[PDB]
Amino acid sequence: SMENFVRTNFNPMILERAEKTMKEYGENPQNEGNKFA
Repeated sequence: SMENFVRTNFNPMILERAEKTMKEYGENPQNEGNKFA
């Protein structure tokens, strides 16, 4: 998983913020791995 990678490297508050601005975008963290990085 490209999504799983992202959990390790990035801290709490960015992980949180990243998914938020990703649902706004219209897509879930799973469907887009490289775009979540």
